[PDB]
Amino acid sequence: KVFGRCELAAAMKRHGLDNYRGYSLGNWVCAAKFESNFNTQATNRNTDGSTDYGILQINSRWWCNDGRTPGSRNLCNIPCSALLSSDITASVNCAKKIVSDGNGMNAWVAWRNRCKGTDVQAWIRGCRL
Ligand SMILES: OC[C@H]1O[C@@](CO)(O[C@H]2O[C@H](CO)[C@@H](O)[C@H](O)[C@H]2O)[C@@H](O)[C@@H]1O
Ligand SMILES: [Cl-]
Ligand SMILES: [Cl-]
Ligand SMILES: [Cl-]
Repeated sequence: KVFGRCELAAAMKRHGLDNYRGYSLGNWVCAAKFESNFNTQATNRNTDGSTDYGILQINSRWWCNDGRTPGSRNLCNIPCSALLSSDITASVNCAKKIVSDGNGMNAWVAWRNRCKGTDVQAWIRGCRL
């Protein structure tokens, strides 16, 4: 599915992402916008043979297992196919591990380049929450 901006903000808040490990809700909504354009089925292949899956473009070399990526670590212990669900539970649970294991939200290239440093509060402005 394709989430609306405030629709995804509400769902991400219900799943505990607001201020998680120091990142306000707008960071996560902005991340999803530029990672997947709010599409839960987005997938993209990378130069290292890995693939990014889903609303938060979770990677098959480190985080989820897609059975075709050498050196797979599967640190989220989840098949990548589960991350293409319209329900964001598995993606959020894995994202909490990613942002806890390394350098914050910098793992997400699109967030790093196109969200970090801007006023991310604008991404939840006007939403019901
Ligand atoms: O995720 C660990 C590590 O991998 C890098 C390498 O570019 O990012 C990959 O994983 C991200 C999270 O799933 C993806 O969003 C990204 O597209 C993918 O390249 C590093 O940024 C990150 O620290
Ligand atoms: Cl915010
Ligand atoms: Cl854009
Ligand atoms: Cl603005």
